[PDB]
Amino acid sequence: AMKIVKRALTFEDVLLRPGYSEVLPKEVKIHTKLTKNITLNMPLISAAMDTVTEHRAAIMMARLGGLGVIHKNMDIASQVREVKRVKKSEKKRKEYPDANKDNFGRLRVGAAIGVGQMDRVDALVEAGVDVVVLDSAHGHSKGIIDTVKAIKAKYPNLDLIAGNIATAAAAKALCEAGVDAVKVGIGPGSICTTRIVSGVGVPQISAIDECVEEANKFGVPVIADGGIKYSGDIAKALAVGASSVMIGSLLAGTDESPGELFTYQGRQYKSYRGMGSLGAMQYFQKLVPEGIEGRVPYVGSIRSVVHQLLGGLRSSMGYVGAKDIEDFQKRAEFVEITTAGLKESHVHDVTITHEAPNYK
Amino acid sequence: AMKIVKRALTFEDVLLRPGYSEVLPKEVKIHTKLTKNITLNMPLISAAMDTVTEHRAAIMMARLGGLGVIHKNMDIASQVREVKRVKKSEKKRKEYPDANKDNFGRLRVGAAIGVGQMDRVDALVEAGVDVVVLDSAHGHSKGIIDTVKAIKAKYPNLDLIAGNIATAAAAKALCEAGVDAVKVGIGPGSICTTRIVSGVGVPQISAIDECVEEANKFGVPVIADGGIKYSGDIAKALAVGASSVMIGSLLAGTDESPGELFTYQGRQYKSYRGMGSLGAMQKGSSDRYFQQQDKLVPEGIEGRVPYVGSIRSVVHQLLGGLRSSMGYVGAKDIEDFQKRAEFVEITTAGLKESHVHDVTITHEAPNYK
Amino acid sequence: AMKIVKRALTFEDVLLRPGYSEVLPKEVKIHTKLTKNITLNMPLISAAMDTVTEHRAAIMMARLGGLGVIHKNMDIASQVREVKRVKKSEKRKEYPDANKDNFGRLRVGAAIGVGQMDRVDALVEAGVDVVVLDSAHGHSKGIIDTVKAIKAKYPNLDLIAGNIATAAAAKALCEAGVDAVKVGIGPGSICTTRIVSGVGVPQISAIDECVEEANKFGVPVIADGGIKYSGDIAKALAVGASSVMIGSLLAGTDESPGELFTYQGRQYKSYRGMGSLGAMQYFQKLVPEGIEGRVPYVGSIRSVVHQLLGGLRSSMGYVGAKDIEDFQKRAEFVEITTAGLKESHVHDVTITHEAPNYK
Amino acid sequence: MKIVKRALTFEDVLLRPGYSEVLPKEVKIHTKLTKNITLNMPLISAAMDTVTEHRAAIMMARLGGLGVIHKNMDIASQVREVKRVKKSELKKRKEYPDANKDNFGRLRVGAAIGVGQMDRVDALVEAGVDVVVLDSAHGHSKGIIDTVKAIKAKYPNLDLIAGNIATAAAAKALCEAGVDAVKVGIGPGSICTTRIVSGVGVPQISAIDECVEEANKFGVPVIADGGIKYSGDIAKALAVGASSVMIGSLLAGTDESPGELFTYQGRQYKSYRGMGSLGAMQYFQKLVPEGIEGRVPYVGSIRSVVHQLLGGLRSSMGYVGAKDIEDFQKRAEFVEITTAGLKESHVHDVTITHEAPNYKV
Ligand SMILES: N/C=N\c1c(C(=O)O)ncn1[C@@H]1O[C@H](COP(=O)(O)O)[C@@H](O)[C@H]1O
Ligand SMILES: N/C=N\c1c(C(=O)O)ncn1[C@@H]1O[C@H](COP(=O)(O)O)[C@@H](O)[C@H]1O
Ligand SMILES: N/C=N\c1c(C(=O)O)ncn1[C@@H]1O[C@H](COP(=O)(O)O)[C@@H](O)[C@H]1O
Ligand SMILES: N/C=N\c1c(C(=O)O)ncn1[C@@H]1O[C@H](COP(=O)(O)O)[C@@H](O)[C@H]1O
Ligand SMILES: [Cl-]
Ligand SMILES: [Cl-]
Ligand SMILES: [Cl-]
Ligand SMILES: [Cl-]
Ligand SMILES: [Cl-]
Ligand SMILES: [Cl-]
Ligand SMILES: [Cl-]
Ligand SMILES: [Cl-]
Ligand SMILES: [Cl-]
Ligand SMILES: [Cl-]
Ligand SMILES: [K+]
Ligand SMILES: [K+]
Ligand SMILES: [K+]
Ligand SMILES: [K+]
Ligand SMILES: [K+]
Repeated sequence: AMKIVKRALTFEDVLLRPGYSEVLPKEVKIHTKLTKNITLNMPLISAAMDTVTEHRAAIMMARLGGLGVIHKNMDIASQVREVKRVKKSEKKRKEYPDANKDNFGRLRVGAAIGVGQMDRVDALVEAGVDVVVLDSAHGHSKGIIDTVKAIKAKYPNLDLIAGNIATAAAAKALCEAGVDAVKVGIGPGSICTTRIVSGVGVPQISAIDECVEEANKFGVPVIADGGIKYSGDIAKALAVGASSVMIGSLLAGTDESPGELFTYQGRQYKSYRGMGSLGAMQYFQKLVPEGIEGRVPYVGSIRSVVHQLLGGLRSSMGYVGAKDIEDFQKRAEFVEITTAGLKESHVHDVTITHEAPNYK
Repeated sequence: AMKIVKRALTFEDVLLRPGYSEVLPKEVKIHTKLTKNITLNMPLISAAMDTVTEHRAAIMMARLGGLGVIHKNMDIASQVREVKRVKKSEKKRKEYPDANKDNFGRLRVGAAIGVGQMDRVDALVEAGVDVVVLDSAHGHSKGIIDTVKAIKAKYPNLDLIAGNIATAAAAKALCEAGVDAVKVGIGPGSICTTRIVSGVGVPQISAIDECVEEANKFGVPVIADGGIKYSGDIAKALAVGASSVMIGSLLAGTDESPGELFTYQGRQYKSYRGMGSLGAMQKGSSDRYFQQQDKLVPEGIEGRVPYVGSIRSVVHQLLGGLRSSMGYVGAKDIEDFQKRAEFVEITTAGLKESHVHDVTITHEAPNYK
Repeated sequence: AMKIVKRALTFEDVLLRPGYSEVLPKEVKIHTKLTKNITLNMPLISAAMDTVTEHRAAIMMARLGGLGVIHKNMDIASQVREVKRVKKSEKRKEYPDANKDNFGRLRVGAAIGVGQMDRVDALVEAGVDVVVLDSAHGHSKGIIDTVKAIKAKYPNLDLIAGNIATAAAAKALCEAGVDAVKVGIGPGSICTTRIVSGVGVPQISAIDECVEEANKFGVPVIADGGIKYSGDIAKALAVGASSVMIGSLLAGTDESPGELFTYQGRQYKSYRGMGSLGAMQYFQKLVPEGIEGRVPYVGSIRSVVHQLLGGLRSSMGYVGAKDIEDFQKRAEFVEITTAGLKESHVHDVTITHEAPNYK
Repeated sequence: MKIVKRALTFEDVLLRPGYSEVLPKEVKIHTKLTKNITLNMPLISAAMDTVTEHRAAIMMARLGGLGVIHKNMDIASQVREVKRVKKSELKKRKEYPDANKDNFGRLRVGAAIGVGQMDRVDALVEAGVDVVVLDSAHGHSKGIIDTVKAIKAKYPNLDLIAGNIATAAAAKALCEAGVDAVKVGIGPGSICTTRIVSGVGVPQISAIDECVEEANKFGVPVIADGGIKYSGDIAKALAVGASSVMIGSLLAGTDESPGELFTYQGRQYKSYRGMGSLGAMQYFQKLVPEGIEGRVPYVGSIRSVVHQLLGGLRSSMGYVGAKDIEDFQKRAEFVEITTAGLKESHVHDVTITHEAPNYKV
């Protein structure tokens, strides 16, 4: 007989219950840990995708207190220049008071690498990257683990994120190899077809839950990567135990993402594509892709998007009565809902006529 | 691991079973308690929203036996005038025989307040408001509870509704603070985005059930607020234990609601918007507490509903559906309805079967869309 | 806490499992009981609706082995005339499964409401075979008192009573002496009872519960409403119903009352709830429990019935059942998911030809 | 009422990732068609008159799988199709290195028959057919069982597939009659209306699981037939224990399928219809059909489609850590998901602007 080990839930399946609150949303603290050694002033990371994060997006994310991860779909020299552009970026101290800086006052930045890319690691380390994001479609693999061990052997103090994973066994294996954070998410991304092409993945809320429980044993933070559609999803991912959230599609239509605006029938758009899409590909992986190429609406500045996102997170913590993220995770109580309950939660039986800044 | 405490249901998840019946829908009694000390002659309240209830909707809701709550997105002077217009409203006794009146034969009216607005309470009391509705996005908060206590210490005989809540613990805290009713609903409203932007909420049927079980220990009525789409939802909310129902979207397209009619492509509409939408908050009379750098993060949207005619015509269909439900259950009145009610949980397929299906509608029914 | 007594299923929630079969669809037998005393040669009844059944539809339903129930949305004189037109209709080699009474006349049913004893008298005098006591809520004092007064006056008049959806209701009607119960609160295509009133029971679970109770009295169950496809007929009978009442699938036929009309190059006929405004203009300005609509024109009743009964025969062959009783003894269901339902329908292909039994 | 189980199909479940030391390009995808016939990849083109005649069967065999010639033709014509495949086979050796060949280096081919068609069996055997596919709407029937026994009595070494079935009891009865594989699927096909017209069927993932557990007792492979819409479905069907997968709709719009292209509103299509549709019909079964007639987009060559399907299977096995199909089945662990989780799995909150070769909405 077939082994079903779990009925797995994702964001749309659950809601947080309200709790007794003595805190206002404006007063809660949203600092969190990116890795064992790197703190964020707010829990958002822009994805390592060639339509989301290069130096300009990374700079704004760091200025607002989070982080950008420079994607690796470029040569080593180019990715070094991108990292250097962020590090050398820093009126602003009054303007961006929550900026996420290293010990020398420089904006923090991350950069993506792949299996076996030690040459790329050497050059990113030399450029002053704060953290390396070892990215694979399948982080629970010999290639990833061997790469973790080689990097730690050469750079014992380099903070290392590794992913992506979706199981406790994967979290345990990466933590035992010495990673400083695990990135959780197999298939949930907006542009991702891994689950359809390969049949493989875990609904994101259950994946986070399972991996947090294992990673917590090692004191290792979890990055919840992909499938975030609304500010409420950020709140749910953090409440179940993730320490930070990686976001692609919500940031790809911003001014600061790479690529130019274009108009299609009166409305403005920006391209957004999977890094496993055919166009992006022009270790683990004619090509058989695991992502699509598409477009998202133009939404203005990263700052305006992040403001709405973090405001939804602050409202959530106020509803739960939480003074900060760890208290949020201690207090969090979830309810499983039905499709009808989801219909009820969205706007219904009313035709929207003005665009809400945080709801589409 | 993550703590899931229950699987929660809302209206479309459940149906009432029919029972043995000796009563006709036209004979059942639909009087109910608004608060510990205020009865209604029918169980409907119009929402405290600036596209639903000012004096004219409140007058009609009370004349038909229910209640309107004047919204608070206006200065104190204006809200006082709205309350006084309702109080001074009163052939009509033959015309509206179920009118909901105070001890002096005046139509009853409620008015919304926010946290820490004691000046507004003072002036509404002087204007003769029958009940104050202390509304917050999060009623289970120190600010709300401190306001309950300060109002009761100053006005021990003022009936007080406090909300919104969705848990038994919240109902217990408000009841222990001395409220006269609790209002239940976090997120279910037609225009509401709380559950999506914040991730927080409880499906409305389970929230009523859980809050009724707690509030009943204190003899405190529950107002089921938000998410009502059809008259059958009113029946389910009352059957599961709510004493009354607050309705926004279904009343927003009426003659009596504020705002003007407008035509959009051969059809008539009226605007309907959340009180936590941008457009509602941009007005400078919206003092906010829990919801309040620069730019606001809304919890609702701005939209339109079709024009539906008079409040009376809408209420007639709504109460007709409730009477039909009680007839199916065999219930002579609301309390009997709640004692007899038995539910079944249904699937999506069962929901599809319940609506109209496999037929193209060509005439518009007054109670189904 | 709220009393949820069960999680109730309807047709689309379940499938029949195939079983070992030594019978071909063309040789299974589909005779069944309408009442304790009236047999059918096939298990279909046309609904008592003023867009479905008057004499012409009832004649064709009886000729094909089933039954029509003349609706009651007419004065007593006209319903009498409609019953007589069926009774005096009579072809024998053309309709060899015709459902006839002891004198070789086509069987017919007629609907009545609470308290309509004058109507019952006249229908009895016209030779009606079975009276269908119809109410939105059959589990009521008014219905039960009408059952007892009819049986007191006409002890041998076969009587159907409904509609019900619970075992308690089935028990009460059987204890009053009905000859069949009609099950269905809300499932009808044109019905809004469940939306307007919040009341109803998903139809597969309602049949199952009522059949288990009615069987104790030897009383057949009529499964009324919600039938979309021939497979729904198979499920309803397999779960234990003795017969099936159908509205929307027969409203588009030549024989149903009403003119064909054309709307944008296609042909339609009206189909409306009997609790809709249009139809209404005991238990029930009016607050309706149904809508007024249209269904596509589908040709003759005979062509529709042929496809419906072919699906039933196919089902019984899949299960290995020689006849209806055997079908009900062999029947095993699986509950399926939404994905399983999607997989069951036609998927990932654009249909280019209209199938006679699927849309 | 007797509800035996809550039955799931493909979209209800996902495979969990596992620890992996193998790359998708290195896994092995050979499998058993029958007790006696091997495949070099697990795909079979369906026995449908819009999917498989000689040209599609040649390509399926050249790529390592199999084609089953449909039986909607007289015996002479089906013999012609079978020997056209058998006679199809130096630069081809380098071109098709995974070709599925018999003991004499000829491409393998299957052919479909119905109940009581012993004349047709005689002529297919004489034409050198490798395997006969006894196909019925209801394989768990006296007619099918008696036909199995009569074919084995006359041709003891003729490999015989029989179907379709969806229960463990049906798998047991066929295996006890001596079949060499069972074909599983009652109702899941893209064009099929069996479940709607008859009310009968089992969601395909549970049907495979149930039938594999029984057939494994007899060492008999299971062919998962119908309902495949994406390469991940192939992976799930195999991981739950099927030995091979039969595909119709995904191959009907190819160059090699019968029927020519036709343009409809600036796009190219091919016809695809159930073999129980009215058009295809014009033992078990005016006619009452169990299928529809429709069209599918034109997708180019079979080879291109198969390449994407097999790449999805390889990616799946790499995610699970499986070196081959048997190991894939030993390692496989599923989660049940919700419709929300299904929505999350597909592309969401992005409008697709370029068509992926292996994904369509
Ligand atoms: N392999 C599945 N997905 C891909 C693909 C692809 O397959 O082509 N390229 C990126 N990803 C993931 O998607 C996330 C963003 O997700 P989003 O915030 O837009 O929902 C990213 O952070 C990645 O973890
Ligand atoms: N925060 C969620 N909802 C809001 C919003 C908003 O979001 O901005 N403004 C009002 N509400 C609630 O909605 C009910 C009406 O609901 P309805 O009858 O239309 O279903 C009202 O009675 C309020 O309780
Ligand atoms: N009260 C709910 N429904 C009504 C209505 C109405 O609502 O106005 N008038 C008839 N009915 C029922 O519907 C069946 C047909 O169902 P169908 O075969 O079309 O699915 C009939 O046999 C009736 O039992
Ligand atoms: N009886 C249900 N279906 C039929 C029909 C029909 O009834 O008309 N003719 C073929 N089938 C099945 O469909 C599969 C293809 O399925 P697909 O790959 O397109 O999803 C075929 O391999 C058959 O097993
Ligand atoms: Cl730090
Ligand atoms: Cl700058
Ligand atoms: Cl490199
Ligand atoms: Cl800005
Ligand atoms: Cl104020
Ligand atoms: Cl008889
Ligand atoms: Cl669902
Ligand atoms: Cl071999
Ligand atoms: Cl032949
Ligand atoms: Cl090619
Ligand atoms: K809502
Ligand atoms: K209905
Ligand atoms: K006619
Ligand atoms: K199908
Ligand atoms: K996805």
